[PDB]
Amino acid sequence: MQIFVKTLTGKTITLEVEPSDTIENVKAKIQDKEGIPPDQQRLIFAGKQLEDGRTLSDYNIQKESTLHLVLRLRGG
Amino acid sequence: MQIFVKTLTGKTITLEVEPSDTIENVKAKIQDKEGIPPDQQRLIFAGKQLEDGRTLSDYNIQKESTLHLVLRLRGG
Repeated sequence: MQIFVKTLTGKTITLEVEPSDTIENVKAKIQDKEGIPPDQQRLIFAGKQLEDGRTLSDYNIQKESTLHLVLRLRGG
Repeated sequence: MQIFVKTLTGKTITLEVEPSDTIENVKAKIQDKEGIPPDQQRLIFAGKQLEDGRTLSDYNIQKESTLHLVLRLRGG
């Protein structure tokens, strides 16, 4: 299925995912598509910071849901 | 698995480790990779000075955890 990911510049990308994808899977797909290291990605859905071991379905992410991607440097 | 090690200059390295590695193993790997004598290394995780005979798992060090490396000369 397709989901959308929205950045702070307004840009929106489409990703191919399954409900069983974990957040780490999604970050890996953003790496593949956009070249962003997973450690520089912060994903948000429904006002929650998304955790690497939980699935899209755990957060109620569905076909055509929109996540937010914020880039950060590693805190250290 | 991979862990990160952060220095006081801000530099971060990646190391290949196992949960069963001891701290002495980790210092040996920093020697191999970066040429720092073990006696010049101080490792910190979770606000604890790490001791050469304990394992990564003993300190709750996990995949993608970040340790801190401080260089010191030998006290004597």
